[PDB]
Amino acid sequence: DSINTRIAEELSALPSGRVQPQQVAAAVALLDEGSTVPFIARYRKEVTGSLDDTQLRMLEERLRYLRELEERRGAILASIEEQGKLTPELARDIKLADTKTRLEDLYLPYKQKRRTKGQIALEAGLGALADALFDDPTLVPESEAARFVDAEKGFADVKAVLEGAKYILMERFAEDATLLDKLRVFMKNEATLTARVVPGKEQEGAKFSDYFEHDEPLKSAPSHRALAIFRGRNEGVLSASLKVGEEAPGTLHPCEVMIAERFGLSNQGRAADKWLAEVVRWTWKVKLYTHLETDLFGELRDGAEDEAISVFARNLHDLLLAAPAGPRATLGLDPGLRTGVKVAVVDATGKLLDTATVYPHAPKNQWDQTLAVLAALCAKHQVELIAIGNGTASRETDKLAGELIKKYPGMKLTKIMVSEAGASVYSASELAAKEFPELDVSLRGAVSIARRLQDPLAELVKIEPKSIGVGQYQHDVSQLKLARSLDAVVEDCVNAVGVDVNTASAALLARISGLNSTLAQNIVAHRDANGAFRTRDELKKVSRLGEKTFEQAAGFLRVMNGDNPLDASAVHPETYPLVQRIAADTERDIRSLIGDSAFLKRLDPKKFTDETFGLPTVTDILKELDKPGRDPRPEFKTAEFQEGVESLKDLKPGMVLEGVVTNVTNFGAFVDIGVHQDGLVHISALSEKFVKDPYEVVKAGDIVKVKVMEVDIPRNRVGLSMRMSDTPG
Repeated sequence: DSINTRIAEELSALPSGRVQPQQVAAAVALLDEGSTVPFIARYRKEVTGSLDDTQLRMLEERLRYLRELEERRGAILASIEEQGKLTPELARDIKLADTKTRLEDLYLPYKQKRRTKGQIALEAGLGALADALFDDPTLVPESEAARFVDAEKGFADVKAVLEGAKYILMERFAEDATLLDKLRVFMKNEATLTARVVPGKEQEGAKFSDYFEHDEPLKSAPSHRALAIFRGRNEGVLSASLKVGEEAPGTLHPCEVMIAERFGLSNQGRAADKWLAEVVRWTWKVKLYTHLETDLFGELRDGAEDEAISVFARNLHDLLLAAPAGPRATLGLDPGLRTGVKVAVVDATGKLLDTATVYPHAPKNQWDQTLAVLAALCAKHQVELIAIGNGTASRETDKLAGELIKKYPGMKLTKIMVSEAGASVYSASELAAKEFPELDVSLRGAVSIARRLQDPLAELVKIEPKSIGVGQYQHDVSQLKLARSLDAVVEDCVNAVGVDVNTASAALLARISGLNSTLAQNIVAHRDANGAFRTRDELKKVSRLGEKTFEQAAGFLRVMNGDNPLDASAVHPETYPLVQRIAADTERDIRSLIGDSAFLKRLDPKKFTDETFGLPTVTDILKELDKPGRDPRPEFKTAEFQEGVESLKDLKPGMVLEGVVTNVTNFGAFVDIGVHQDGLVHISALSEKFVKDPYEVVKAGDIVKVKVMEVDIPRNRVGLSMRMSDTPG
């Protein structure tokens, strides 16, 4: 209610644009109402106002976090009330608490506390001294302390009394909300991070030679550097700490001042003044400091991880939508050395046909023999492709894969490279072990290396997302965080490609919106029992399949040579009628379908608007019959396809070929694609991060990957970009 608000401003910080609290209201109303993100970003944009996935996904997360913040907010309210202290003012502070940190600060005085020496001092009645001195600095400490001495209570000497009464104040000051908020905000805009080496561990972990010594402004630190430092620190090598100016010999700490002001404690020269100054210092050096550090470090870590996990998100996303090369015969080669390189021949349907393990490289060295064995296998099964893992020793295996294809030209093979990401975790998996109880673990990996070349999406959904190692220190990162995120991309990708309920493995189905590890297997059940589905309509006869479920997955499932032709289109059964009430301009002939710009073109919206659908519900419909169930994935190109591009005519908006920069100007950079015409590349779309001047980034002679953004055959021009983000649209 005020949650839509906090979410609005978060969403409004993304390239997307500005989001209205009202939009988020609707979207949240849909979620709690059991809908799935992919569903809303697709069949409800109206009820939201064209909010996209990237937006919804973040809303979904901030949504979850804030609600936790609310649940915990109540437990506090309950707790403090039950104690007899829920003041109206405190109550108001609690409501307004923005973060979970301010929320926990406010609870401090009331949180269940251990037997701190301050409580002992209290019970010994040293609470009066604590207030007398603090309340009136002209009193004389040591003198007034004499009055509270008591050997039996744990305060035998005057010096004890004073020390005890010190912790009473230390504890009060170190739990003040307003203060903790001030010192924190200060320590984060002024303090500077510092890293050091432990006397001894110097040689031991020289891995952090770039941080064994370092000092930089905390307010702005890079994810990597930050993660590195904690990495070494946690590893037991480095020592981190924050600092503000220099603590010298003997100067007033900036924060020790704020602490005093907060309680109007000035040091004129009164009796208590010196003693009160002592308790202010101890409050900072014994309490407040380690607290702030912990709060702050854990904030930086929490931030560094976000980033890293954001990069991992992109990496996986790109891999999942790699171009599917199959259905052809493939020979997966998971490179290896000492343990040989595994071999696995799959068929044009995914069916494993043969396996083998050869030792061509070191230590053994059976290069020629290996070549003989592969040849035999490539012929025996009319192999067409050769997927090669990008892991260890792939360098020489690609050299070996070469010797091969150029010794049996009659075979017409083509070698390709693929990520081994997950190959292992998968091999050790139970799903894999259930399909190939016979194959050894090392060989189950090569089956994946092969099946993915054919279709990356299908094969990758069979691995625990968070395990498809795409990033570097991906393991070092928070797993729940990383998990719930990588799961997000996967869900986003498969629903963005559709699924043929008639051949999809139970794994792929579980990732369709509105489906679980259950209804999945269940779909297979029918398929296995009743043959084949002819229309989404028949998905209703599935065992547990329900109305909310159907409505939620029907749009992403897809019957191919079904009866209702509109079941191969992203078109939800929800609009079947809206599509039929197009009897007007009765092109019902095979349905206007695939009727391209031929009539179908535009056909001015406003066509249909009953109270429910009406626009980006229908003017996406029009973009569908035009080319039903189109594959958002890139068309497949070989490894040397470019060698086939010579003219300006051999290009279509989309390609990502390699080029060389021949000129760098202050308004972009001209590139040669080997088409006898240079391509301009605007400074803007030259990179992903903003560019001050082309001269710093790219330079003549440089080689780079670019995406042909537009082709004008008449003018003989070429539009290009060094960023794969934007599209030639």
